[PDB]
Amino acid sequence: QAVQHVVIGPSSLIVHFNEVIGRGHFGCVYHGTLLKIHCAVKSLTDIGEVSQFLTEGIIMKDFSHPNVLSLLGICLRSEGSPLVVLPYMKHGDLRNFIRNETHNPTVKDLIGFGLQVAKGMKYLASKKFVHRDLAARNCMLDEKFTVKVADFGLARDMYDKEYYSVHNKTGAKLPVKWMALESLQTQKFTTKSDVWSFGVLLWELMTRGAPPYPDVNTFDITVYLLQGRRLLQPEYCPDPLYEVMLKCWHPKAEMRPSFSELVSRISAIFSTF
Ligand SMILES: C[C@@H](Oc1c(N)ncc2c(-c3cnn(C4CCNCC4)c3)coc12)c1c(Cl)ccc(F)c1Cl
Repeated sequence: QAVQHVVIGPSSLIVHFNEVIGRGHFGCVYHGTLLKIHCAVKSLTDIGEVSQFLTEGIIMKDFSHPNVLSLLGICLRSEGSPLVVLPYMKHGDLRNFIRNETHNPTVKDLIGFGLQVAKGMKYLASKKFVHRDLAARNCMLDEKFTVKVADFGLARDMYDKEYYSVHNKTGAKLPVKWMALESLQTQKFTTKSDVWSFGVLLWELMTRGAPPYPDVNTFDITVYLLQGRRLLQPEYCPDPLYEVMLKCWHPKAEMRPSFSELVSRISAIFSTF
């Protein structure tokens, strides 16, 4: 009854299953058109699982912000598996874009990307939402180069499966090199642990998509961080911005900035650059 505003109609969605764009563990992503909106469509067994899927769809549908990727709707089909419909992001993920050599953002542009992610995250935080996997690969770019925080809720997956590693006991693939210390220990995530991930994302931006800790093995990162060791300041990263990243990696989660504070500080840095 209350899901009607989330559910997409009978002949209102056209999906192109021949042309694929994404490969998540929980499903593949295709091109689509929604009546005219260009979409990305992810295809995802029983009534209890469907109902859960609907319920969280209603919850996620009311997340609205220019720096957060929106859910356009859902299209459950009696014959097939449910389809999650999202707006098509012309310039793909933020990591591949800043690695794409045919493009050439400035340092200023790269700082403006980080400012936008902080705004998107500032919004998510205010709704008590914890992302759990904030990273350049999960932030998308539209035709205007507006950055949209993404890969949370219904379309939550691991698409680039290279940067996810299994903790043996729990049996869950985690992005350890984007994870706060206390999250590696306790396996528990908070908005303050998103702030950690945001510091890493900034490092990604300033290095133009370089992988974090290439010389530290996935099973050594906890010890590495325990020892006080942190990512180096990138060559073209301004000092005040490195000071910001270091505050994000504070051993105590309590002492890390908020996303509100970060929007304020990066916007100051952006304005003087
Ligand atoms: C679920 C899926 O959503 C997408 C959304 N919402 N928008 C665009 C894409 C593309 C994609 C794949 N290629 N391109 C462009 C990149 C620039 N050259 C033309 C093609 C875009 C792949 O996936 C897209 C996705 C994927 Cl696969 C990975 C990370 C994400 F955050 C999201 Cl949100």
